[PDB]
Amino acid sequence: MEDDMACVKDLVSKYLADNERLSRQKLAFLVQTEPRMLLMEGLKLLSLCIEIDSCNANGCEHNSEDKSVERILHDHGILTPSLCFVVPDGYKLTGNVLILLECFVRSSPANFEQKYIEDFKKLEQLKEDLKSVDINLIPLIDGRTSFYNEQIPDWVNDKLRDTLFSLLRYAQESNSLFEESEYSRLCESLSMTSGRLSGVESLNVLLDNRSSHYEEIIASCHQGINNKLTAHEVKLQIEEEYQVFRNRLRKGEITGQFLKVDKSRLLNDFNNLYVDEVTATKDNIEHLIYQFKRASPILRFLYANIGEGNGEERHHTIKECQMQYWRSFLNKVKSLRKLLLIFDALILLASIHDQTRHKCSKGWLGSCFISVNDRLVSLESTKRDLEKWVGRRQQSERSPPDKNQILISMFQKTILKATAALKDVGISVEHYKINMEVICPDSYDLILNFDVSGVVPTISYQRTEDEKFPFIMGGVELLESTDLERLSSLSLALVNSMKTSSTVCKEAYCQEFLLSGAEFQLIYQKTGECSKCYAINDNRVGEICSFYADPKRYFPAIFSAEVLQTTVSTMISWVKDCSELEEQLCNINSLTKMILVLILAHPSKRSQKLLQNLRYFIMAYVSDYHHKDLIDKLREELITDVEFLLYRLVRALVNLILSEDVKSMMTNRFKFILNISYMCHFITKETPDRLTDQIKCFEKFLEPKLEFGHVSINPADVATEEELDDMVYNAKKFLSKEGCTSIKGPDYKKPGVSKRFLSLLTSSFNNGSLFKESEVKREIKDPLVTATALDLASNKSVVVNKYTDGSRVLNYDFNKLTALAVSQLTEVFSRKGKHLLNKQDYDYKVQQAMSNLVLGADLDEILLDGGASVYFDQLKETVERIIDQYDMGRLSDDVRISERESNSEALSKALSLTNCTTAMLKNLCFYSQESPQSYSSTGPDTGRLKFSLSYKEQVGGNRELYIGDLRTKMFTRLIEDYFEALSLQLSGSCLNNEREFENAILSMKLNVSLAHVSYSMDHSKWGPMMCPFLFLATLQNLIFLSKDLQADIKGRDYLSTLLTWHMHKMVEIPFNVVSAMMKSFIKAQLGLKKKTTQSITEDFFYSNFQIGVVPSHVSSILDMGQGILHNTSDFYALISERFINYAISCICGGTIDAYTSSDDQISLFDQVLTELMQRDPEEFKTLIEFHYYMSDQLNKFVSPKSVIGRFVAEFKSRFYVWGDEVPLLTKFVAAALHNIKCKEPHQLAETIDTIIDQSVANGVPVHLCNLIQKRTLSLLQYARYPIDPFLLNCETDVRDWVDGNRSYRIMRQIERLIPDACGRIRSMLRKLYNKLKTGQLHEEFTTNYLSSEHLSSLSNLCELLGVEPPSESDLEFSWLNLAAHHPLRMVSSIASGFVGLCRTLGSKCVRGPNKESLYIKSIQSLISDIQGIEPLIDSHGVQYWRVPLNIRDGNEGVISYFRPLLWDYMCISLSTAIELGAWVLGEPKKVRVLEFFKHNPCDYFPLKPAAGLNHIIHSLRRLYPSVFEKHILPFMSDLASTKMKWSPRIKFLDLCVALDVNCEEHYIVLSSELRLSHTRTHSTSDAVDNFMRQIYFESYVRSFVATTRTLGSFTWFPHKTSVPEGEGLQRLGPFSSFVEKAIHKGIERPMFKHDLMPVPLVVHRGGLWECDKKLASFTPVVQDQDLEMFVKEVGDSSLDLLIGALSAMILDRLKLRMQWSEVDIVSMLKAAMPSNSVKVLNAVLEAVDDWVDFKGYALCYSKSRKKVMVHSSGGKLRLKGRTCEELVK
Ligand SMILES: [Mg+2]
Ligand SMILES: [Zn+2]
Repeated sequence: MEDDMACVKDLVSKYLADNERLSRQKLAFLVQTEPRMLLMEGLKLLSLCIEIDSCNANGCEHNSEDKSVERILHDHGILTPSLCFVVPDGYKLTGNVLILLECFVRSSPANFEQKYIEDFKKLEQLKEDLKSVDINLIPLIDGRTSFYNEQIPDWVNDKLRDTLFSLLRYAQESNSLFEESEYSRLCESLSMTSGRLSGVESLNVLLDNRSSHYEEIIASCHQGINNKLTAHEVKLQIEEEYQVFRNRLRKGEITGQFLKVDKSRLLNDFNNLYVDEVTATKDNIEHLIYQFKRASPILRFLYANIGEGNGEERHHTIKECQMQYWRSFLNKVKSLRKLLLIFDALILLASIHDQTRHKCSKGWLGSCFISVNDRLVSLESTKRDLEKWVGRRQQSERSPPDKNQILISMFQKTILKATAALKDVGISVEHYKINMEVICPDSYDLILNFDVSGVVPTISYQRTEDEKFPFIMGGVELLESTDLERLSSLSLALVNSMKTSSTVCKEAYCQEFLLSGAEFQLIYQKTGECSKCYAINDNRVGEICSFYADPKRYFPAIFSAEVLQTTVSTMISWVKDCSELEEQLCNINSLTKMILVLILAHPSKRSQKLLQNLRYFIMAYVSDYHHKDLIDKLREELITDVEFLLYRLVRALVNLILSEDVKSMMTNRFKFILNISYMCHFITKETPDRLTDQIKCFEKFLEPKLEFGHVSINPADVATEEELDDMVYNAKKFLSKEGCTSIKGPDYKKPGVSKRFLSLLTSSFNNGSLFKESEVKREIKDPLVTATALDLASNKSVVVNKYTDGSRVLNYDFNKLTALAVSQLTEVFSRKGKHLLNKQDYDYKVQQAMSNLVLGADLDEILLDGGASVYFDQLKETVERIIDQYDMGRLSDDVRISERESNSEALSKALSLTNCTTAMLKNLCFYSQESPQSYSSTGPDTGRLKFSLSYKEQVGGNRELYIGDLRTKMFTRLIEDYFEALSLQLSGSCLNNEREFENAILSMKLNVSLAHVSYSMDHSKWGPMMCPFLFLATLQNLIFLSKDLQADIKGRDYLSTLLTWHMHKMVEIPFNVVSAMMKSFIKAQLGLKKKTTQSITEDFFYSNFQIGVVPSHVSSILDMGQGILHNTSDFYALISERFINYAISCICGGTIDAYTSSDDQISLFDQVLTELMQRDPEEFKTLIEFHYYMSDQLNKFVSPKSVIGRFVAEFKSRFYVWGDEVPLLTKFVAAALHNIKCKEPHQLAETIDTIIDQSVANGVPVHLCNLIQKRTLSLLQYARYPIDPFLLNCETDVRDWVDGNRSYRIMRQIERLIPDACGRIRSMLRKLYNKLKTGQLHEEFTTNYLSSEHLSSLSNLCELLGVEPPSESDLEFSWLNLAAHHPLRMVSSIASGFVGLCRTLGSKCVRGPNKESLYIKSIQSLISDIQGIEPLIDSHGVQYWRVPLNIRDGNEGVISYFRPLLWDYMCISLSTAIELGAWVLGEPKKVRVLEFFKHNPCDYFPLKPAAGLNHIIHSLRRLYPSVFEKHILPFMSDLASTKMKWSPRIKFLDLCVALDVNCEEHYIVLSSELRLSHTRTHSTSDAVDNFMRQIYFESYVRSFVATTRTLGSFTWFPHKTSVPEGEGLQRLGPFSSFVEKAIHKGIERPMFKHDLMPVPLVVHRGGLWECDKKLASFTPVVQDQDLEMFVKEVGDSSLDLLIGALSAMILDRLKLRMQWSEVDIVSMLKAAMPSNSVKVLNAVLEAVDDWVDFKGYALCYSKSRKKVMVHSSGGKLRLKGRTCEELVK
């Protein structure tokens, strides 16, 4: 701690600015040693700096020696009788008036105002005495809320504050020094405020251990460049480069790289794309449909001819047998945690009785049957075990009873046990209709006397059995919609197959499903979720099919039978008017369907990619130029005998639509093919297998970092010599690319940058030649001036390091790993390896030997003969010497070198070791116990920056993911925020800003409308080809602030340090990758497997495996964070593209505009270039080529999927054409299908609502939306959850979505249920709203009827408004609301989520009155047993109940849930009418007068919907202080030292807030549906005048000085917000120039007389005054309500204040001849002062002495009579030449 005071003494000696006024306290503090002394002196020093700065900023000389105002005046030459001793903190005199001052710091509005009021009273209590010497006092007060002074660099400031706070925390000293009050005040005084800066400057509190390495790096990145060229040499450089490039290209020495599109050649190249196994050139539709319906066993089963033998049994599905009830009962009671045989015999005899009564053949499959737990039960072993068990039972009895009696007696015990066990909570027994006659007299014999017959089915995993199909091949037709529901039922069976638990021939499982009267059984043999074999069976044939599907990946087909049909129908409807296409429409109507079914039968990644890659082809077919390497990118791979059929289908369809016979409609065909391409979303975005996916990522990551040749395996925490050597070497190499003036010429697709072009770019930026005029008038401010960390809490994972000693581990223990690998492989082998030609053929011997080795003589030679001799010996040695140390439990995690943790856990752990218990950034990485002290050029002292690898799913390919630890994320946030703030300055980016994207859309539309050229660009390998070194090398040569060179130099060093920190990172290799590589090495060492590939990433591992060390971490120079350094990369891209456009415009005579986000980009050409395209094609082509080459020279490549055209534009997947519009009808549907989760069923609803709302606004017709909502409701019903009207509304129209919101739709549904009751309610609500908008009652219902029992609220409201209340046969309606007292208890993939939801909503999940646990069935029973309540079900399924109010009481148990419907309807309707407009409360007028017409399906029509914060904040701080201070001040505010005591109020808004605490840029619709809908019948000037009236009102209560701190301290003020140059400058009178010249520049000084066209100004009542003279004035207009608020707030306690103020206002507004006729007085006084207006009336009217006009009268004062006289024609009394009468007699 001594070091603390030492270093802070050094700081305060050094960085304190020279001023003899600080010398005294400087010394007095720089000498003490006792802590308390240091605390006192230091705090006094800080307060001294504060008061000095304040007195400077106000203009009052500093009272230094702490004189007394008595002395201050008497040594100034005046007489003072006697005063109370006061000490001022500054003062000034001006003639006969005086100015004092006092300042302090408080950081809490509660403990703020106290000092304020205390000081004000301390000053007035002296003014009262001063008044008798003819001297005016003006009590100024100032209230700064932060110790951030001005004579001190702020980082020194907090470095002092925190060390003081720490030293002060001596427990014994703190206790035996003071009490808790001042202790608590001080600790919250050193609060570690976020300050006014970034937080990177704090780097100056560490040791700068930079060395020659950093010097070398900087000098190298700064050597050959020249960032000084004038604006005249750049053009010369460019023109010479262009000349050389053009000339050297014409001779055919550089490659073309761009073709011109010829449609026939494109179609040819697409046709024979796979021409090595698709041996054909043109296929026929008939053979296609032929072999389609027979390809795969699933497809074969779908279309076959089943269900023809259907007689009465097709109708015998409802006449249920007792076996069903008994099985359901057994399954329900089983969950209530030998007996299996009891269940078998029970169900068996139940089926026996059912067969003797009606011969129902159900639940029987050949010679087996399903008993309880989805298990298929055989026959013979059941009877065998039952006989042996009854024999053992009777034997143990005899060691007379016959087995029959034993069996008939062993039922009742368990039956009663079950009937009692279920009766723990709720459900009765009388609902499960189970006839007790099951126990027949001759039970045991009749069970022993029952055999059956049939066929025994069995799964087939061998082939040659799936070629003799029982039924006929093709029976169904495509036009119908029959196959879809077959698919639905089959998929439902598959998903349900995941339900079975472990449950622990021999074993099997079965799941039945019905199909058009028939019944089938899907059987399998292993639980859990993983690919396996299934088999379909029936009780008439056997093994219809067998296949190898996967449980999940089959969700999107459930219950979606009509959705897909309507999809295909409305898709075909697009192209049906092309005459040339008519005679083949039927053909099309087939193909589409087929494709869809295929993509839903077998989902697979390869089909997804194949379908996706078609969008680029169709985009190219319409363009003008394209990249020559395009086609080769669309030829990835294909494997099985299904995808080829898909390729042929899509080829036929493409040739059919795009054939060279058509001219009619290109737009519709474009839209059709594009929507076909977007069908890829229907499949899944998950992964087939995880491990084999976790290797392709590593391959992606490692390969480009070997061709460059820079890899450093296993770096250490302290950098050695060789690493730094090669680092500088590679940094030197990177900057040595060349081209176009050389021998070998340019080489494309190689990472690096050329010095010439880099110097050109930097020098071009440093001339202002890249700035638009609107950007050059606004000088670039330094980004250091502006930080919650909760943003970092976004659920992401965080790595946690691992320590063994004072050091941390960064290596995989080699010897420990091979033991784990060998144990794992013997584990996987010993349970499977005995299933081949065993007994020493070639390989069983070796695995058996080395497996017996680990589990606790010829074979030796037979193994070691092949040279695998010494390796085996050393392996045995190491494994036997490592196993002694211990298991599979210890080494399982020791070899692991890291582990993961959630995001909030680590944040809490870190917060527990600091002083500020909040979330600040600069506080968390710089001042804490675990914070570094010194830093080199390779990171801080605690080690270098570390990341870890993972992958991320996506549609199409996959993305990489780097995960760091806490410190790395901290240090990264700073760079990110710096570059983001810097990039906001310039125009063109679209990554974060919105309005830029809007402008991009507008420009795209405008460009397309005129057939101008457009260029759609996407860059390839944006991640692994950038590097932090490039951003560093381009930063050192940049100069933002050209005026001053003193801080930019200071700022850039920090960022150089941080980028250099990033440059030396360390990326960890995952675990499974290492383990798999080790296994493969061990296997291939002896010779066991294929040994064919040996790819580039295996020898890398092997060359280190066979020499000991294992690769653990990898460092290099050639990779930025893939998804880390976004903002900086975006900045670089923006600069680069602007420069390239500048160059191109310099060469030719055109002009280009650009828009970019991070790597996607769109470029719009101009008139001259479009014209040139048609004159000289060669010139245009060579311009494009030059653009390619130039862009390559700056490390920015171009992907072969970029296009140039005149027909279509594209940017961020938002296409555009001329006239028409392009909806992505398939993407949104596929999104909405599989988008359910496991939450409260009242949240899935709102999620689906948001999705459908977003989809309607793009072109999907509402019919599909209704169908989708109905599908979701059916999905809910399948889980047996009662539907209430507050879930969804499957009846919407277009005006419901365009105008209304969720509440409106629900209100509309309720209206639809029960009309003729809502009528009177709307009628009452009309008048209620009309009376509330003027504030008539405004108090009662919000406190009683919105609070008390709403049993008679409506009655009171209707009688209060005088309208007939609702009739009695209305208040019976209700709706069963579960979760009435507490919410429901609910504590990876999509299917698992659905299954979990189903299982959750089947157990105890409702909270009782206080605390219980009940089912849902039990509540059904309870509500059903009462015989007076009648439910009501709608056509869609919505339930609602009717309960009579006579029985509303007496039975308060079950009735505790039901709620009355009309009450909720009224509440919702009122709240909505508040939120939306008032037009809602009209009546629903529907239109139906229309004649049918030809509705062109491609005809759209845009639409826009029909839509003061200061007042909200005012009301919050005025009404709810506790909630306000903790939720608005820390969020974004500092307004503790701000006044608001004169501001208008609103009653409507007030009661709205009281209730609330009590209780979409366009639309694109079809005009075919804007015709069929419903209808419903029927600031800034404010802010400026608010400020003006605030000032005017305060001017009369007292006197206050006019300065930059007095005015800005108020609340109504335009504090440099979004305000133009002249907005309210007319409404400022004598105050216009000051705000601009002083406040709106950042200048803190008082206002002088030279500020109206050396004494400061004084604001008096209305007019401005100097020392005893008035210069000017100002007076806005007043209202009745404003005067009411005035006399409210001023006339509360005192009276003479109100009298004087009113008299003065009347006087000074009369002598200007202003008019008072706009308002009243007497009624105003009464309405304002409801009890004492008379005496104040007399007082004011006696003060004045004249006449005053008002709202329809005029009064005056009399003196002969001491009363007031009204001017009136009926009076007689004389008063100032006017007739008058009295007021009140
Ligand atoms: Mg793009
Ligand atoms: Zn039956």
